[PDB]
Amino acid sequence: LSVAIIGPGAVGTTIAYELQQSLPHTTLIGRHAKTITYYTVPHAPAQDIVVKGYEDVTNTFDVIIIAVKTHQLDAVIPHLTYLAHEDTLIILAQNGYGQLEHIPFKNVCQAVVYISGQKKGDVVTHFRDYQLRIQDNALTRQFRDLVQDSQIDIVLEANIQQAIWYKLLVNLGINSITLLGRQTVAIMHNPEIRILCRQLLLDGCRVAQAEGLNFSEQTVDTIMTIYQGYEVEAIQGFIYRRAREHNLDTPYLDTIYSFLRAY
Amino acid sequence: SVAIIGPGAVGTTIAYELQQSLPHTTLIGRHAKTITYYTVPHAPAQDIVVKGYEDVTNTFDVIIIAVKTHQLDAVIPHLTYLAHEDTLIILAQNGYGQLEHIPFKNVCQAVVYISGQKKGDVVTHFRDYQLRIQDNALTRQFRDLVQDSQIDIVLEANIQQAIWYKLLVNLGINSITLLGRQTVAIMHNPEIRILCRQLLLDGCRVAQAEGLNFSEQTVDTIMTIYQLEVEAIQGFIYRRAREHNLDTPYLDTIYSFLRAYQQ
Ligand SMILES: NC(=O)c1ccc[n+]([C@@H]2O[C@H](COP(=O)([O-])OP(=O)(O)OC[C@H]3O[C@@H](n4cnc5c(N)ncnc54)[C@H](OP(=O)(O)O)[C@@H]3O)[C@@H](O)[C@H]2O)c1
Ligand SMILES: NC(=O)c1ccc[n+]([C@@H]2O[C@H](COP(=O)([O-])OP(=O)(O)OC[C@H]3O[C@@H](n4cnc5c(N)ncnc54)[C@H](OP(=O)(O)O)[C@@H]3O)[C@@H](O)[C@H]2O)c1
Repeated sequence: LSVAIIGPGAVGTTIAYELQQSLPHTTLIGRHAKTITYYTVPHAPAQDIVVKGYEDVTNTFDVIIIAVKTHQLDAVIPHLTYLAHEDTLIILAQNGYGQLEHIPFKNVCQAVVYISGQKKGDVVTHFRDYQLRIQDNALTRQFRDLVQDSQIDIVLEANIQQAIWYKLLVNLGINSITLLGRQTVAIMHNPEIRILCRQLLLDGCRVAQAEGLNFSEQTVDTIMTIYQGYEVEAIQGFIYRRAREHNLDTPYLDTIYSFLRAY
Repeated sequence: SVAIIGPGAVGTTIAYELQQSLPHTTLIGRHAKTITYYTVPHAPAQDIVVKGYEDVTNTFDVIIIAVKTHQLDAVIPHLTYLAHEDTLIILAQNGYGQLEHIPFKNVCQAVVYISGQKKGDVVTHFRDYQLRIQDNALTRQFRDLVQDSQIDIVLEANIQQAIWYKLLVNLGINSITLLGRQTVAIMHNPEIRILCRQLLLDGCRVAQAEGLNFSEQTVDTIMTIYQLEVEAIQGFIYRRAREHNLDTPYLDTIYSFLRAYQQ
């Protein structure tokens, strides 16, 4: 079984490297043929990862992992014509709820990525975690069985909706405040901010209820507790659009999204 | 004040949900340690601390014992330090006939509908948060106390109904798979299902002798639902069968093997 990983980024390289250690035919595809300096962890022996451009690949793949930014997806899709066949499993290694409908293939699955890493130039440094949460089906089980030996942790989900939406809420809270406030997590020291955070979470959590998921105020409590231990259109934009889809009243979400739209 | 003894699957689950509303709820075990709790599988992990008997210094108004039936006697001597004379003790166990072992005024058997498992120091809750208790002044007071938690307290007019119903449910499926040393997959044999019915009719005959309205329809529902603590479940029913001088051939045959295993 052949595997391709579109997107030579922090997530893409980390996945591509770990799969090449199990199934070496795993191909990392980018826009240009380049070489990426990769660290499995900080202070690890530097490794060169082969990145082959679209023009270099001549074969179709059974499993394609798209790990580009959510606003970069539309640029990747046209290349799926020659990169994929009819029954190719397409996995979106992206944040938020990706544009699943934009991809004209039968087997398209949204993945919840929990892989922390950064890219500076062509030097990718991985920090921790190798987890990918995907919807449980026959092909995602086959892909799970294939990456048995790799430390890539594939978590098959009965309903990936709950996994997707939970991370949506997590990013909704702390990342919106840190971005708009232009500070670290220490901005949560302000009592007014913490109130906003819960209200912001409750807004998104209210949208999650409308989508049919079992998220209550206790979900907010657990997420707020997580914050004590430390792509807008696809994240906040998605929660916002579904808030209008159900004609909901989410003022805190509306305000955050209004400023994030203004960059 | 509420204290839960036994940091297992049930004990931790009750502890977690009550601590959300009643922060001073104390989870008590043999020794101090940390339990890794999951509200549901694949949910974010949450730590919950446990105090040992040596660490607990005060008495509690309400105590919830959530240990195995065969582990109750080891808990009993500690109750003279963790409780006062007016303390309500709730026995969150399966089976029956163990309320007499607890030397206190307010002892109530709880029909526990809280599913989950404990692997090492990791508790994974599955579904439901229901406790069924006999209705009285103290339980009514306990129900309103935990009204803000999602612990479902169902106050029954006559708890003997729910206790024995759960007894029969345990009697039918456990006994066969336990004696046959196989999974639920053993129920595919026509002889086994017929036997499973006859075993239930035996237990139903014991329940009828105890003054319950159980009939051939009660068995039919359990057979439809179908589509160690043995001394407190099969052992209890067998004991009461002798008390009423009943002829329960299927119950005797099963229990004699289960009893022998334990020796
Ligand atoms: N810690 C994390 O980074 C983290 C954690 C959890 C989830 N995620 C999510 O996972 C996804 C991966 O993000 P990331 O951190 O890998 O971002 P990143 O490091 O910037 O990855 C983007 C990479 O894709 C390449 N690329 C861009 N457009 C392309 C195209 N049309 N065709 C082929 N390759 C293209 C870029 O190459 P150039 O360098 O030439 O632009 C860049 O190397 C993100 O959506 C993120 O939200 C990330
Ligand atoms: N799905 C379910 O779990 C489920 C569903 C319905 C009903 N029930 C009923 O609920 C009851 C609770 O079972 P469970 O699932 O919680 O089993 P469990 O997970 O094994 O709980 C037993 C816990 O009690 C602790 N313990 C044992 N002896 C003790 C002592 N002397 N002092 C203090 N703590 C002690 C044990 O800790 P260590 O082992 O670490 O010492 C263990 O963690 C059972 O009788 C069961 O029939 C269970």
